[PDB]
Amino acid sequence: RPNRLIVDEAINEDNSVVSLSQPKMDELQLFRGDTVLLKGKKRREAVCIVLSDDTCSDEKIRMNRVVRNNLRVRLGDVISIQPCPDVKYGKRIHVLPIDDTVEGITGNLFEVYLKPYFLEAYRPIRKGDIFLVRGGMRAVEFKVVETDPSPYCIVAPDTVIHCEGEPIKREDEEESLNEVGYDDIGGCRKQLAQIKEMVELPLRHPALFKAIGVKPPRGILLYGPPGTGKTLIARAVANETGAFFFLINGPEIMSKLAGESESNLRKAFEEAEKNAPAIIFIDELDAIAPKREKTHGEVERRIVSQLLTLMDGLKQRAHVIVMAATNRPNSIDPALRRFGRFDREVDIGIPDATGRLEILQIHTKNMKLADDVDLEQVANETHGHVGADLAALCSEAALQAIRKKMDLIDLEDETIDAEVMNSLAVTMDDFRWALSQSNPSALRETVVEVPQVTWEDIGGLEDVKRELQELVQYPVEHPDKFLKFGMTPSKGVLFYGPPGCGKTLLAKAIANECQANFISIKGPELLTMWFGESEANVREIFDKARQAAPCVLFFDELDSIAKARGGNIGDGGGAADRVINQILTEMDGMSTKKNVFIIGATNRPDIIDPAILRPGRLDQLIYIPLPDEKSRVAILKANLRKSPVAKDVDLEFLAKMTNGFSGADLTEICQRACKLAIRESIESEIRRERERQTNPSAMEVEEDDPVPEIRRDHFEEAMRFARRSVSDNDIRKYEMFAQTLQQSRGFGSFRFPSG
Amino acid sequence: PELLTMWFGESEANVREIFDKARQAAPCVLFFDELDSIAKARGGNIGDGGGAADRVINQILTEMDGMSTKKNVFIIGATNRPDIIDPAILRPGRLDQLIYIPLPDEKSRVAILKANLRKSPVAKDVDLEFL
Ligand SMILES: Nc1ncnc2c1ncn2[C@@H]1O[C@H](COP(=O)(O)OP(=O)(O)O)[C@@H](O)[C@H]1O
Ligand SMILES: Nc1ncnc2c1ncn2[C@@H]1O[C@H](COP(=O)(O)OP(=O)(O)O)[C@@H](O)[C@H]1O
Repeated sequence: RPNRLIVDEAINEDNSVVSLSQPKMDELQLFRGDTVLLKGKKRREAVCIVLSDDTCSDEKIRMNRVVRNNLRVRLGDVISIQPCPDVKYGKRIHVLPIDDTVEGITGNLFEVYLKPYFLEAYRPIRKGDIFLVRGGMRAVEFKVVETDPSPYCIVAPDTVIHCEGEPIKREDEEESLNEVGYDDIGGCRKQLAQIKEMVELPLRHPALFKAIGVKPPRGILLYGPPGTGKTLIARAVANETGAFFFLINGPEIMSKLAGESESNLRKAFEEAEKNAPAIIFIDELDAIAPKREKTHGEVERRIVSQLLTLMDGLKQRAHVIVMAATNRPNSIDPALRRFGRFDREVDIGIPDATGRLEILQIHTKNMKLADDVDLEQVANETHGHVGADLAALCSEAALQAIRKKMDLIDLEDETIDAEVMNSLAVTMDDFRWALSQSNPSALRETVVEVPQVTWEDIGGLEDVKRELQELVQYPVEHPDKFLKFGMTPSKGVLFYGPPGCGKTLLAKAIANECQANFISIKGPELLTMWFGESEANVREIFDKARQAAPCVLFFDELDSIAKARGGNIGDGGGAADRVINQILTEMDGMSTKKNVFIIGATNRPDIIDPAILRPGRLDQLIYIPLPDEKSRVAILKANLRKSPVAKDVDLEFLAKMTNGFSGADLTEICQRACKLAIRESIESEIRRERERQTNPSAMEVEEDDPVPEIRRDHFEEAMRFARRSVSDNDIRKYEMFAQTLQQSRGFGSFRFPSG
Repeated sequence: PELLTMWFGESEANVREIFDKARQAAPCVLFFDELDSIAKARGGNIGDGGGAADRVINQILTEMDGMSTKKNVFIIGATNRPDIIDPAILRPGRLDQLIYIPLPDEKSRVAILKANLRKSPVAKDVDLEFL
């Protein structure tokens, strides 16, 4: 039967769209905009409008949430689709709002909600369905109770709409909305895919795999900083697959007077095991099963042992699945990782860059943003925030917007009419004000992300690009030839050269091109884990790097310890041995199959430990020279993209004139150019202001006080105070080391001996 | 690296269980690599691991002298800087015989080139004598 299709998550959020692949339209002779009739479970029915979309597969149908609840089906089931061309324009429509959606509106719902939603839409509806309308601050659902003709009709301008009456009370099998689905999660695509991979099958079809016989998972650990939304993920999964989500809180089991805590745990487990595909969620696991030495009393030991024995006693059952949420995966008791207990660990990292954009677009759904709002700019500016912080920021912005216009009713016991409340355009000013007075929470957290620097930010280093390409991209692209030819791929690369230049940009660019996460460790951190402890930090950072493969670990300023202990200070050498031994050991213990590179940059190469430069460790050495002439003009071109231009002075002339400079110096010069431009513009504005205060209305209209374009004179002023950052002696020393390492490589070719 | 790590504290335990594990799983050939690293890290601008150095060497020596000939446990130590090793090691009963490994020459070079020449893709290739 080539008519049925399996439902799937959609992208278009309109209430009357479906996404079919073009071969399906070719097979079923389906046009665009036709009316199709959809049959599903429970003998429910609805109509929709076909839209073209190539992303979905041929056997797969994409559809939104309102129609999915209309059909009383969940994702992964089957529906029947057909053309339905006999529908004609309706005559009259009777709609009635739901009781638990309009609490406190008391206004003309027809002019507020129905009129824009039904405008020039031609949305076909069927009697008995429910559709959701976005509005001022809330969402209102209407259940169409009567239409002419029945059951099918199409919206036309000359149709009768009745929106008066006692709101209908909620149904039972309606699958109440406002419950979190898959659209309420953003910035967690990969981890959500991983969770859905191993939980969908044992929950949707429970008997089939058991008949086959496999070991289904019996525990999933979700660990991450608080506020990232782990409970949201668990609740969304439970409400989507179909289960009996039974949360048990952390402190609630500790507040009970001793004896009945174990009784509560036992009752919870025995209740959850009977309701069939159940999903228990132990929130705040570390509160009841902490590290062993933390516990002092005896009730904690009894509670922990009770939990462990219940977990071991869970044998198959009705496919009950337990998930526990913790803060960091080293605080729980180590005994809760044996096989059979919690064994699969899935992390939920802090959203970065784009993820903040999706979170903000999810939260700023109901509110009517003004056209000047740039959500992308706010997302780019704000970092160190988690989901809860963004929600609080949006709420504070809404309240700031609503307070300055408190002349609305302030007296009427009946709540505000939707009319004025729909005339609130939250602007950029409110968002900036709310952002100003808000303290973040993440802050000091290691950031794992994809850097956005392209291979155009740098201009020179043409052959170093080739070397890095060979070292990095090929092993993950064509492993077959490497494994056949016999070589083990290189695991480390060490950079060395004059300070500044472009090491960090090279690392970020290669991480971007290879499309893998980037983790940076600075010298200050190395010394921080050099004056006190030395072991914990290295273990945790390497574990984090390994778990997020692929990634490009970076060790900036590896020579800092050698510089520090090379002076009068001679006591921290033991910790230096500690740090170097940790780095050596957890490079030696890394399996070559895992794709985790290591890159280190040193200003002074000679004084570093020669034990590192051994096979199986950082081996390849790449020399990074000082850019000269032709590279420098590209450096300037890359730097001065900014926003203004320099159409007057020639870049090539200053490239020729400034030979022997590092990139940092050129960026400094370009920055002082902007500083001079800002000074001149601001002093011009001040002069213009005072010349109005001398004579009121001196100029009715203003002019272009110095145009945002960096002139030549600013360039000369900024260039007059120029610096030669590096002296020649370091250049000779680096060249001497280069020729010394090259002198071991000396030989006078061949003649094809013994052909 | 592990030997250098076990200076700072844990200078008794780790040696104890490694020797115990070597003894219980007899026969075995215990291997100590980079034995000169002790005094190599000892010498420098720090001079603070010297107590750690002597304690590690002394647990090694005490456990070595406690061996019994009944168990076939063989100890081999390797180093590349012999002039710096503590002389107390070189006594009868402890590590005594000294064997010098010279650089490969002629037939040794051919043999190692052949040994490294297994691979899957060697094709038919050419002579290795001249290399
Ligand atoms: N896509 C999202 N990602 C992360 N957090 C979100 C997202 N959408 C909403 N949130 C916020 O997460 C909060 C719930 O998370 P919470 O249960 O506190 O996690 P935890 O309890 O682990 O800190 C909600 O109040 C919501 O504002
Ligand atoms: N295309 C480029 N070539 C060389 N240097 C550049 C280029 N673009 C920017 N720079 C400058 O080079 C500097 C790199 O120095 P930095 O990353 O701080 O330390 P490191 O010495 O480890 O690279 C940056 O501050 C940046 O301003």
